[PDB]
Formats: sequence, structure tokens, C-alpha cells
Amino acid sequence: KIVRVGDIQIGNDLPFVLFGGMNVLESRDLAMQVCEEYVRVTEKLGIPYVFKASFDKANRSSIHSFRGPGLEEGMKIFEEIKKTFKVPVITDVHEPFQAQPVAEVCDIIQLPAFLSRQTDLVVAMARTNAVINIKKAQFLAPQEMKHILTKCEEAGNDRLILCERGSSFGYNNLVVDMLGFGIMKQFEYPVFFDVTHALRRAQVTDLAKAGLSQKLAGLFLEAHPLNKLEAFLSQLKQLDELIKSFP
Amino acid sequence: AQKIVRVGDIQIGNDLPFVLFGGMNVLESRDLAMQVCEEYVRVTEKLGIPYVFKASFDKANRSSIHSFRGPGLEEGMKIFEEIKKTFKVPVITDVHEPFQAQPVAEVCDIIQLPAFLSRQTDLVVAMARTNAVINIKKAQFLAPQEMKHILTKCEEAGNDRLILCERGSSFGYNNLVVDMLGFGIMKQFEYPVFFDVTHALRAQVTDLAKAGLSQKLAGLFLEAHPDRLNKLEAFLSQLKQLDELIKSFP
Amino acid sequence: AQKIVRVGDIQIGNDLPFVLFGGMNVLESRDLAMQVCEEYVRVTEKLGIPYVFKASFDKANRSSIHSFRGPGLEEGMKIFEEIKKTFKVPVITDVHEPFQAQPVAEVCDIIQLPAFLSRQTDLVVAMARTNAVINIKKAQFLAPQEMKHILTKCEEAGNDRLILCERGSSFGYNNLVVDMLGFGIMKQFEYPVFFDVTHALQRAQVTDLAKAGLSQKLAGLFLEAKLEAFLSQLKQLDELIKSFPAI
Amino acid sequence: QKIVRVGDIQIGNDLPFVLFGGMNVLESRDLAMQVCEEYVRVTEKLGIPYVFKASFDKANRSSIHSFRGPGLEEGMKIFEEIKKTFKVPVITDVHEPFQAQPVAEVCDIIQLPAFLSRQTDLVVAMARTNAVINIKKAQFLAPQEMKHILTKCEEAGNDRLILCERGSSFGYNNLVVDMLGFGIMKQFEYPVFFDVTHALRAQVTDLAKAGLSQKLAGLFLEAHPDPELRLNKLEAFLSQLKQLDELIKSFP
Repeated sequence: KIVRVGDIQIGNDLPFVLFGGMNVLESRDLAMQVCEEYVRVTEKLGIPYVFKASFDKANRSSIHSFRGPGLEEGMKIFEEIKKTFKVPVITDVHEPFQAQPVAEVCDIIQLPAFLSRQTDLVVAMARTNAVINIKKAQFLAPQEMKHILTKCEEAGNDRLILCERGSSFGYNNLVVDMLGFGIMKQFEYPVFFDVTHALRRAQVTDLAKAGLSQKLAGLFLEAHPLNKLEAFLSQLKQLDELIKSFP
Repeated sequence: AQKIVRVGDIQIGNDLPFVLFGGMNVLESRDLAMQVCEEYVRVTEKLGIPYVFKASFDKANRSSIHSFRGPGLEEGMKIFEEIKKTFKVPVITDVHEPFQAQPVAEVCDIIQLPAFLSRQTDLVVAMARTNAVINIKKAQFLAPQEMKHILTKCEEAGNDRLILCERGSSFGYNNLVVDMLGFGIMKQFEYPVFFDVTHALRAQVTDLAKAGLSQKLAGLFLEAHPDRLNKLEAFLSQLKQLDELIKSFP
Repeated sequence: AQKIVRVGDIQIGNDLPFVLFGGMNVLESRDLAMQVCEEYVRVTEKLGIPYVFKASFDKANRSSIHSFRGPGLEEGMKIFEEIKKTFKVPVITDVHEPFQAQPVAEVCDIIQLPAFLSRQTDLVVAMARTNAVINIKKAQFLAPQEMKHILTKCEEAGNDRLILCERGSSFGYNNLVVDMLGFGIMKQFEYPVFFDVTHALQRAQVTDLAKAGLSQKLAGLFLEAKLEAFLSQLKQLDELIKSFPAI
Repeated sequence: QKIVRVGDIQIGNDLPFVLFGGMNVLESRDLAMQVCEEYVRVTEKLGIPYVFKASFDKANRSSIHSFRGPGLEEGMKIFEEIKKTFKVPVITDVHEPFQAQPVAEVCDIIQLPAFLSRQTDLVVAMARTNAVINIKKAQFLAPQEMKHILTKCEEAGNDRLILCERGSSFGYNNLVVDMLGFGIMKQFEYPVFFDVTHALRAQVTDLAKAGLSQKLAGLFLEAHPDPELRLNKLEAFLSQLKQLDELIKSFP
């Protein structure tokens, strides 16, 4: 029900926790800059924070023309971010062997939606007793999440978080079914919602709001310099406080 | 520009406090309706929620024949006059055959175009004559953007007093999903945007209504019964609180 | 066991050769109604394909209050009487209001119950009372098994001369996808099942779907318009699929 | 319209359909050869080109425990037998990039799983082996989106591609097959297959007839001795499909 990561506490009954950061570690310079701006706002408003970014992008369109810095170099950037900002990090691992080294640097490891069924990957990630973030596949029903949490508990990892990213709706279109948050919460694991990955900036705000009204452990953001974050997160903190106060 | 629609002392719009279209599904008995309306008027007066009473006089799109449909038109419009007298408060019902558009609008301030029938011309025009306010139900197979053409018809049939209702969307077979992004898109057409929470499917109703209201909406559509009605106060409290928050955001 | 619906000297049935319900969208003009039907009778006569002329005397769902609607009831009937006289062919039309069911069923052999109006009791009942053939249109939001209620309504109201007709299902927004398994599911109710090839759209594409729909062993086709070559392939296909013993 | 040749088998949307049939997974050395033998007898007797189908690992499942298959090295020895015994090409699914290379050494056609059809590394590894790639269409991807994966293979060294249809997402835990999908995917000129058994009763029969009426290059079947399709009942059903394929193919 509650998941501790350093000193940050994560639960559906607790104030929401930002998972914000980048799509991909472009450079060390941007990683630090993005991360610095995020801590500044979140510390101002009193929102517990974790830095998000991939080191590897699987779904690219070229043999080698930019998945990001890779396992060795990405890990060195996460290591520097942890030093400077004393903040937990989160990244997603793609191949089974990477889970072990990555869990040593990264506090939370993410389980990509497309690969969420692959047994071997699940187990590799569970072995590391680091906290696993299960991304919910767009062709999957909330009930199906139970089996993914089971393999995890059977491999002896019971620090798990569900992160919703929207269901498939006809061709190419996605819809976020809000009743799914509820069905997922019965599993007693913290639930998150990925807002940027579920689809102007008007939409992102509306959808983020609509997610927190369902009473969630937290949120995903890929923002990039944005720097209009203060107005946005404050409304969310206000709403979340209202929402979590309800019997 | 955002649009404001006015009825018997009531301000309905996307930027204003949310309005309740609440009552019962169908007019079962002249007595039961009073009961329900009474309980509604108590909580709404308290919470400062502009309330309109809601109930259909005929359940046409029935599942089976010989099933209870309701009191019919005339029988039913009487029961509407009684609630309207006793509780001094507007009424909304759905009208199914074009001919009944005028008698009904004599009694009811607001008339509701049923989803299945939203596409068909004769009835739309018939409601637009009555210079009443037309509650347009969105159908589960219509895209939000497609609401534009129903808006257009009514405007061109001589009514500019319009509300859109979201009722849900088709999601495989016998399942409905409510796209939150839809409200954004419909809000652009100006005209208040309401949400039917009941007909979008216990406590899933509370979740869904909360999700709705976060989108900054003109009002809710909602159904209750003594066999539910009892836990109305606790439910609308939270909602109003949240609405107070969303509507104050700059 | 499977039901045969008999209209004129024509048999309709999921086992009997397919029947074309071909014709036009709206009765544009008398002369234009005659022309289309002439071309249909000739081409369907040449091949071995039972034919029934289809058309609307009223377009109730047109976008804009001012856009052409058709000849209306009395005028619409006079063009159907003329078609009957000239071509000695049964007709099908859709009925929009309860009071129409009788005068229409006096001229028209088959009456069609449009989707959207497909659940209104007062029209279904009105239409069943006329002892014409009911062509029940399948709504794109309604599951195939859901067609029992509409059938039952009709049966109770005193009419078992029924046909279900498939126009597609809602797939996300605006898109319609035709669930081939639907035909099996509706087939079990034993009334003749048709497919609306044209209204399953929004090309060669109409042809492909027509082929796919006919491979499921169907009472007929619903088509609006080399028509001759189109049907000839379909006639051959219908012949192959219908000679197949059960596996 | 391209034509993919494997051994003496022509594969193509204008050509006679090709059966990619076998079983779900290599439950054993024995059961493999029993399924293959039945397919081969009915194949020769009907004269329909045939490619044996079996997975060597069931990489995703519900529970971690128990059965997933023989494994890579074990599983390929079965494929060694089957090739040697019955003179028939084989097809399996590759799940990780390091596998594509030793899998192609034995299997004539490799299958890029639906879920992993987007992950570049697997695609590239496979396209290096020059063996035929059968790209599974993802349940959440529009037929139009199959161009990018084709382009990833062809720009990578390999233009011997098959597309495959497994059904699209239709609500929760439920699928529909879009028939207009076939005619869209065909516009890319590679051959297009339908996986009737992954698209979900004898309603597999009905789907296959539905697919084959779209003038496809071919089709997927799984059949078993005892389901915990029936392996002994293929002839009457494959026969019906050939007469239908022969018809659909003859049309101008």
C-alpha cells in the first residue's frame, strides 16, 4: 500500500508524487538543467519528486541514430543527478541483463508496456528488489494487471507501482478510462497516471486534473524547455489535497 | 466567448457553478416524484446548487413491450405542474415524438433530445419552435466534433438556447467509456456542457462525476431512488467542494 | 431449423441463394427510380439472382433542415406502385413514424426498421401489426446477441417475417468495422441475415466487403448504386459457399 | 505485387495460398512430428504449399511457473528432424536479438512477434539473417502503420517480408478482424497472411473463409491431437479453403 523510496512515501492515500523529467537523456547538460528546474518548482510547492528519463529508446527508425546515451553513459548521468540533487531516479530497462546494474543506480526501474508480458524481463527486474513500475499496455484491461503483479510477487518483489497510459480506441486514437483507476486500486498497489504519453498543453492539464480526481499515488510528465510548471502543479496540489481529504 | 443560458432564475454555463439536472429515471408515481424532488431541493438549497428537477414521462426506447413505461404525456405533465408549483423549480424531460414537443414545452422549461433520436430532423425542428432550452444528449457512436452539426441544425431551426450532454462512448460491445478530452472539444463550441453520470454505465458514479467535474462543466445529470436517494447529501457535498475549486482556477 | 421468408415468387433464407436488396439511397425522381430499377432488373435477370428494389421515400437524418428529403409518403408510394406494375418486382423501404407503417405496408412488400429508431417500441409494434416483412437494421453500437430483444419485440407484436441486416459496428470514432463473427451469432436466431455493404463504409472496397460478407453464408446483400460483373463473381461465390457441407 | 520464394514454395498475394500450419509450441519432440506428419499428408493430398509452424519458447504467459517450451538449442534439434524427415521449411518466432541468427540457421522463416514488432534492435537483428521475416501486425496498430516496420526491414538489408493479421483491439479482452485491413496492407506489395487461430469454436473455419475471400497470400493454423483445431479433421476444411482460394484467385 505504501512504497518508500529514499525518504519519499508513495501511496494512493498519500499526497501525489511527481514522476517528471525527460523523454530521453539527450545530454548530461539537459539532464541536469531539466532536473534542476523540476526540483525548484516541486520544493517550492512541497511536492515529493522523482526524476524520469530513458537511456535507451527501443522504438526508433534507424539502425543506430539515437536511442540516447546507452546503459553505461546513462547510468553515469543518473549517478550525477543523484549526487547533485539528492533525488530518487526512474528509468526503464529493455533487456533482461540490464536490470541488475540499473537497479544499483536507479531507485525505481520501469517495465515498458510492450514488454510487460515477457516473463524473463519481469523476473530479472524482480530479482533486484528495487521498486518496479509496471506500465499498463494499451490493449490490456485493468484486471489483467493482477497477473503482472503476481509474477513480480513470486519473484520476491513487492514494491510495485501501476502506471496507466490509456487504452486503445479504434485506429490510432487513445482513451483513458477513468473507471480503470478504481479497478486497479483494489490491488492495493500505488497507481500512477502518465499524462504526456496518453496522447494542446490545454489537454495535458485537463487530463492530469481528471486523473488526480480519481485519487492516485502520483503522475507522469515529460516536460521540456516547459517552464510554466508552477501554475500547473499548484492547481494539481490544491485539487489533490481536496481529493485526498475526502472520506 | 463562453455562452450563458438562462431559465426560471437560473444561470447555466461552463464558467459558472454547476447545475443539477437531477431526479428520477421515469415518473413511477405522482407521490414518489414529490418525495425525490423534495429530498433533492433540501440538499441543493443547502449546498447552493442550482437545481432542476428531472424525470421522463414516457420510456419509449424500452427493452420489452408490456413493461412499465410511465404515466404517458398528459397524465405525466400534470405531475410536472404539481412539482413545479410545490417546490418552485424548473423541470426537464425528454421528448420522443415531434408532436409532443409543444405541449411538453408549455409545462417544462427544458426539453431533452434523446441520443438515438438526435440525428433526425422533424423532431429537432419541432423542439426549436418551442423557444425552450434544448438538452442535446450525445450518442455513444458520435464523436465530440460531430456535435457541431446538431448545434447547427437547432440554430438554423431558430433556437440558440442549447446544452450538450455527454452520456459515454462505445467501447467494444456492451461497454461504455467516457473520453475526458471530449469535454474540452465540445466546450469550444461554447454552449454549456453537461455530464450524465448514471447513464454512463454505485461509487463508480461518485468517481465518474468527480472526473467529470474536474473538466470545468456546466452541470451534472443524475438519477436516484429510495430503492441511494438517502446518500445524496454526502455525494453532492464533495462535488460542490471540488466544483468550487475547479471554477476558481485562473 | 432455418427460417424461409417468402415475398412474391422469391425465397429468402440463410441456406437459399443470396437475394439482392439493391436500389438507391433516396427516391430522387420517378424517372430516375425507373431507370435504376430497369438496370437492376435486367442485370439480375440475366444472372440467376432474386432481386428486390430498395429506396427511401424520406430522408429524416439529413444534415441541415433544408436539404432534400425525398418525395414523402403519398408521393413516394405512387413511384413504388409504378415500379411494382412495370417491373413486377417487390420493393423495400424504411419507415420513420408509427402512422406510416400501414399505408406503406399496403404498397411495400418489405418494410425496413432503421437503426436509432430500432429500439423505440411504438414503431416496432406499429410495424409488426402490418404483417409485412420487417427488415430490422442492426445499430452500430449494438452487439450481435443484442438482436434477440428486437426480434422478440416483433414476434410478440404478431410478426415473424423477420430479417436482420448488418451495417457495421463503432470502432473508436467515426470508423465502422464489420465483425464477421456477427453473422454466425445472428444466424443462430434463424431469421434470414443480410449485410448492408454500402452503409458499412464511412471503391474496390465495397466489392471486397461484399465478397467477405457473402463467404459467411448470408440470405442476401443490401446494395445502393460493371454492376453485372460485380454480381457475377458474387453469384459464383454464393454458389460455392452455399454448396459446402457443415464441418 | 512482390513474390517471396522459400525452397520450392512461391508465396504471394496473387498466388495460391500457403499454409503456415503447425501447433502452438513444441510440447515435445514426439508431438511435433505427429502434428507435422498430419499436415504433410493433407498438404500433399490437397496439393497446397505447406510450412511447419511451432514456437520454441512461449516467452510471455500468465504464471511464471512450469511450461514454456524446449528452449532455443533443444527446440532447433526438433526443427533439424522435421526438415530432414519431411523436406518441409519451418517457421518460428524470435523474441530476442541474439536469437535471430542461430534461429535462421535452422528456420527458413522468422516471426517478429506482435508486441516486439516495434523494438528496433530485434527488427534489425532479424533483417540481417536474410531469411524470410513474417511481421505480426500489432493488435493496436492500424494497417497503415505497417509501412514503417517494412521500411525498417528493407533499409536494414532484408526485403523478403510477410505481413500477418492477428486482429485489432475491440474493447477490453476482445478482438475484431477488419477486412478492409487486408486491402490496405496489400498496397505495400508484400504478401499478407491471416492468423485465424490468434484472431480469437468452428468459427475459425468461418474466419478463414472470410480472410481467404480477400485474395490473401496465405493463412495460419494450429491443430492438436487432443485439445487438453482437431488434427484429424484438416482435410474437409483445407479442401473447402482451396476451392474458395481457387475461385477468389481466378477473378479478373
